Amino acid sequence: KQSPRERLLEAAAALTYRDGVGIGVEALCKAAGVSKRSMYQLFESKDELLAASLKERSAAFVAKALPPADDGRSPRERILYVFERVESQAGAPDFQGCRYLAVQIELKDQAHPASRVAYQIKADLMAFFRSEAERGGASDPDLLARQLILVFDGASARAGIGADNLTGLIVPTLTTLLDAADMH
Amino acid sequence: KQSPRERLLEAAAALTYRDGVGIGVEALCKAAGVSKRSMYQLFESKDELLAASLKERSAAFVAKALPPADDGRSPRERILYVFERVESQAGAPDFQGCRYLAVQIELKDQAHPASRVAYQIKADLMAFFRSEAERGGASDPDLLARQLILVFDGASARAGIGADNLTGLIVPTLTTLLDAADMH
Repeated sequence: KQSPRERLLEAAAALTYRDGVGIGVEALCKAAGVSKRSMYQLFESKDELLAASLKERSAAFVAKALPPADDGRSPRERILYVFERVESQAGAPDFQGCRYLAVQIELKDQAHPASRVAYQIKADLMAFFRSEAERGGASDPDLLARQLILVFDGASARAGIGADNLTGLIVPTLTTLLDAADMH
Repeated sequence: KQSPRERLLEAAAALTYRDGVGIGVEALCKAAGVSKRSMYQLFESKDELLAASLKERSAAFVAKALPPADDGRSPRERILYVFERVESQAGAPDFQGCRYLAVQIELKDQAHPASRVAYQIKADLMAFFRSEAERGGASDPDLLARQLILVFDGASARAGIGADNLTGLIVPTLTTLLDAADMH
């Protein structure tokens, strides 16, 4: 009870993240249990399949990466929540970094449709940091937002490649940046 | 004048950085002007070729990315130097991020010989920060080193994919981390 279209979207999301964006049409179709013809009937190309898979699964990612809207948390607490999640995921054996940052680095083409979806998803994360920074009174909300997303990408990248498990690193870094921004 | 082996190393460095680690043997050999036979007489595999290109070219990268031996600069100044270089390259048209981080993210295999070489190169950069942190009287040099390399990676990755040009972002971020470490 899962459509060919959903099977393709799931395999694209799973395999590109675990094995890289370069996985081929044959492997993708074999994983999904559909023919090449069926893939082309549903999508313009593998590039668009990947773009759709990132786009149509991002709402559920966002709902888990960010604290809920009605949570009673202060701006600082909400920002920390986001980072606590990264640090928790850094402990998972199958963690290979930020899905979105990885796609953009691997494709090396800002005009690629999947790269554009990934770029937008990550711009929205930055907008979240910007909104919390302003709500918490940061002296320069734009600067703090750029810092937070830089640390998010740095932390995700390094944990994803096994360079740093982030233990004892995230909280002190965020505290330092938040305090420096005069965050209530 | 350039030997087939050196032509291969050069093609590997240029093509993988611009087009991704997935570029094929044919493309590599065409760019190097060498035959497949020559490539395989010289290297066991394209994986080993890439590891060799990264390793043998690193000393020249290091000579440029780091301040020189006896420059009379303070610890803080030497750390700022490293990040000034990244901000400058962030403005360069062909800039695609940190070569070493990219390899590791793209391969999704920490045991891959090129990933291992890239990891070591980046551990050496972290050792540089660690040494300057300690020489600068940092409260916790390990912590600061992990922080600096995290920011290096975040800054390089975001600049590399065109998400942030780093203008007005690096100096204040560094200043904040270095002040927080009690760097004299």
